[PDB]
Amino acid sequence: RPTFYRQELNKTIWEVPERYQNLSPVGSGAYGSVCAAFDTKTGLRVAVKKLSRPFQSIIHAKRTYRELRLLKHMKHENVIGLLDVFTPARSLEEFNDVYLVTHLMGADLNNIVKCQKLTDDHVQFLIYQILRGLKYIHSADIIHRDLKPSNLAVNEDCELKILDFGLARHTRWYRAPEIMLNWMHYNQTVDIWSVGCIMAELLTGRTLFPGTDHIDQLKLILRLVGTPGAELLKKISSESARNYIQSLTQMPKMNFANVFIGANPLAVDLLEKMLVLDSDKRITAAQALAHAYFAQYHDPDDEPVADPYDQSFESRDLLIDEWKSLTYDEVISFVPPPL
Ligand SMILES: CCNC(=O)NCc1ccccc1-c1cc(-c2cnc(NC(C)C)s2)nc(NCCN(C)C)n1
Repeated sequence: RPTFYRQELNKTIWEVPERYQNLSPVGSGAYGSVCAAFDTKTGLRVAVKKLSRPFQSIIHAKRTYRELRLLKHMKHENVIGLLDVFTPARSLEEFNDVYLVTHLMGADLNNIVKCQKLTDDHVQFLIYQILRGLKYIHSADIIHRDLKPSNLAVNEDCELKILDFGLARHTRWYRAPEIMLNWMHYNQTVDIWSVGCIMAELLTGRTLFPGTDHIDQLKLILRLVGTPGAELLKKISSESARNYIQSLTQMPKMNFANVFIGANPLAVDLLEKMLVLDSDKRITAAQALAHAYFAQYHDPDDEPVADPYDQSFESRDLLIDEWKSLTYDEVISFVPPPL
């Protein structure tokens, strides 16, 4: 059991083991606040997230469990993974705080694309790594659902990691038309739509579909990709969605070469494959990695899949204390990475 030191950072109290030195606020995280810290044990610069009211309700307790399970499962270079997880609590009875530890990253893609237009080689490498990371996440039957520039973290040497995958349930600019409108069934390719939007923005320096509401968002989308075809209309079970689509002004699919003028034709070809309205026709992460645009990076022997992931808990209806105890077992059973 380590020695814990107490401090206050922006009205919140942090009780962390002594190895975590020079805690400095970095901003808001998914369901809590994040601090940059120096880990004396590894010499790594780390990001520490203290979850906010982790067991206040069934909803909080289940998502705390969900995030910890996800983080403990992910072991890939382009996917955020767990370096450590701790609680100052000595017993389950006392258990009320969860601190999660991962690598501290240099910047987010949101702040990089404002400093400013990336070269085609830089786009190739960053998009490659997103798709490599999504290939792995998707292989464990996990979907991001809210992939966007603010959850893509990158270092000075251009190494990228995906954060906040598997947490979103139920940013609009990067959202697939089907997951926003609940038309079609939807699959893991909802993240590929997001990749397309991010890639377009990295290449042009401009948001591809900067909508104001769900209706304006669809309008902007259909202006590029065209109104749904007869083959796609056949696949819509929602009578509301169908009536609406058929009511809208018919729009043809624009030629992406005439939109993304100046861009590498291989980037334009990939975008055409990622920005397909029909979720069944959209390119997958594994297929996109073999696209000629990634010729200098693609390595089919270094594009791993994940071990299977047990998501059965998602279907369970348990009490706060049950979710809390399950989280406590996951905290105690944690094994840090090897050297
Ligand atoms: C399972 C998915 N969970 C997950 O990825 N958790 C992330 C996570 C897990 C355990 C410990 C820390 C984090 C965690 C780490 C970090 C950062 C690491 N390096 C950063 N550098 C700055 C300069 C860009 S931010 N940011 C966020 N939230 C950044 C803002 N988001 C988009 C709200 N959460």
